[PDB]
Amino acid sequence: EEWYFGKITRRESERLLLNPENPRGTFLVRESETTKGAYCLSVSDFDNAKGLNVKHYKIRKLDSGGFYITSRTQFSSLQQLVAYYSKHADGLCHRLTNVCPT
Ligand SMILES: CN(CCCC1CCCCC1)C(=O)[C@H](CCC(=O)O)NC(=O)N(CC(=O)O)Cc1ccc(OP(=O)(O)O)cc1
Repeated sequence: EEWYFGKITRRESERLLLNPENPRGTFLVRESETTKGAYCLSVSDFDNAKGLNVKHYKIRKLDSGGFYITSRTQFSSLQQLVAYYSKHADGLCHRLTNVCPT
């Protein structure tokens, strides 16, 4: 749905995400530019060394089966992946909050 930005670049996704109006955990999903066949979760975060920043998480997919950031926490679809990380961070920088406007 709405959060799937497709073939958007890393840099453009960082420019969209970095808007100060975006709360922590504003996100998108896109393709990986560098890993082909893979996806990325791009997430806004904040620390006080750097302020506003973005984290990117590689999404992989085992061949005949699950989508994953870490290999024991798998999901059958990208939908399930994102719906999970919106309930809990589970190791992520932040829980997923806002879909990115863009
Ligand atoms: C899968 N994990 C490892 C950690 C996963 C956690 C999840 C919670 C539970 C415990 C394990 C990653 O993905 C990490 C996540 C953030 C981080 O740990 O810092 N990110 C990463 O390794 N990056 C590469 C780098 O630093 O070289 C950043 C990056 C840059 C461009 C990009 O985009 P693209 O794919 O289009 O090139 C995609 C990624």
